[PDB]
Amino acid sequence: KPHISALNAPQLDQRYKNEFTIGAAVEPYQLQNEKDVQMLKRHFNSIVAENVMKPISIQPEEGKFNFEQADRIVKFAKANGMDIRFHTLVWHSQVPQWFFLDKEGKPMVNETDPVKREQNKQLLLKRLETHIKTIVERYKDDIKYWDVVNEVVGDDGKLRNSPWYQIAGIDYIKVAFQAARKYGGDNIKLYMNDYNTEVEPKRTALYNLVKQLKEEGVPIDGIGHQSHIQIGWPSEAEIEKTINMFAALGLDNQITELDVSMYGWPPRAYPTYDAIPKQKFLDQAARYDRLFKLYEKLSDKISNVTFWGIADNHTWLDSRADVYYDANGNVVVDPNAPYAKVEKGKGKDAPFVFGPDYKVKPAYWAIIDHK
Ligand SMILES: O[C@@H]1[C@@H](O)[C@H](O[C@@H]2CO[C@@H](O[C@@H]3CO[C@@H](O)[C@H](O)[C@H]3O)[C@H](O)[C@H]2O)OC[C@H]1O
Ligand SMILES: O[C@@H]1[C@@H](O)[C@H](O[C@@H]2CO[C@@H](O)[C@H](O)[C@H]2O)OC[C@H]1O
Ligand SMILES: [Cl-]
Ligand SMILES: [Cl-]
Ligand SMILES: [Zn+2]
Ligand SMILES: [Zn+2]
Ligand SMILES: [Zn+2]
Ligand SMILES: [Zn+2]
Ligand SMILES: [Zn+2]
Ligand SMILES: [Zn+2]
Repeated sequence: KPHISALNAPQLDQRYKNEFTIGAAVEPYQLQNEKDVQMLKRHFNSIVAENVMKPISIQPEEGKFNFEQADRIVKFAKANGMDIRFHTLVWHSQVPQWFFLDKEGKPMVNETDPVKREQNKQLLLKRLETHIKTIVERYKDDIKYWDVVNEVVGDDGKLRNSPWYQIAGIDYIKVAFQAARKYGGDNIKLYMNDYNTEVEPKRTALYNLVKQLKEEGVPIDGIGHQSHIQIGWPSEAEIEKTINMFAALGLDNQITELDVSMYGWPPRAYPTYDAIPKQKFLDQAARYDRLFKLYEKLSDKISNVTFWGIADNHTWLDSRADVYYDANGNVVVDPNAPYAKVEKGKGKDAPFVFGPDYKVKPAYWAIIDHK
């Protein structure tokens, strides 16, 4: 199948229009690039902000709200008939430090006095409610899907002990969903988003957390599976079990940040796109073929599949693409091979079905067909 321009190619969202929406994460400057705009209009019917809707982007200082960048994404979505996902109301990264400072300016996590810790908990929860209220009151009529909390379960199977949890305990999760439903109403859909949702003990810990929260009447509508995955892991059988188990609790499932890395973990990356062997793209295409056949099998349980980017010229995985060099200066991509030094974050990954020149890859043909 030819490496044709993705602007002359069959629309990816139309191939999946009865199964689930097809989305992309974007930055506002991509809306000023003719190729990226052309790609969003041609192939996607859902959009999400890669970064400008995170807590530190929206309220960098208490009371100073920047909706300008977020507004540009929302206006583009509306003009183009796209669904919008909000990422994300609560997270322990890209979150402003002012949330966690007491009235005298000291970090609340340092407080030992029980009465003062309880006062700090209430102050943090009030600030959390106001952040959520201001955002949902502005976008409740435009944005259907919301990542209310992101990454609240740890990889060890315990709740993540971030400042949110250290200061307020489980109530910050409850307050966040409660607040989004209160100001957004019943028509917005609320999600708990996380990575490695297919991996134990995290998977069981998330399951138990959401089961309990719903038993308590906390309003959660679905689970976002970030799906930052590799060519061989996690297995499709494990992805299927995961999606099925959350659907059995009555939860919608969205694949929210899909990218299929060319590497393992920790990744040993090629230094440029040019150096990635052709065989890697065929291995990736076979993975995409099996993944999307599985998503179609489970389409009644998945409302959206969103890629964490548009095309291979821009992906956050490049920040993880470390390049290892041997004593002679040769690149090393075998995890067990000798190496002398590493250049962190300087290599290139190639995770999508669209190449860096906006031409389709073998993975695109693998998912646009009906085999
Ligand atoms: O310097 C800052 C950068 O580090 C920052 O990079 C962004 C980090 O978040 C990325 O998105 C996350 C990927 O991991 C998932 O688990 C999360 O849910 C996603 O939000 C994003 O792709 C990177 O651009 O960018 C902002 C700089 O200030
Ligand atoms: O900050 C988070 C990263 O730590 C996370 O990376 C994962 C770490 O565990 C590995 O098994 C996974 O391969 C890798 O993706 O990604 C999400 C990000 O928010
Ligand atoms: Cl990025
Ligand atoms: Cl190419
Ligand atoms: Zn379309
Ligand atoms: Zn090139
Ligand atoms: Zn569906
Ligand atoms: Zn980016
Ligand atoms: Zn090319
Ligand atoms: Zn196929």
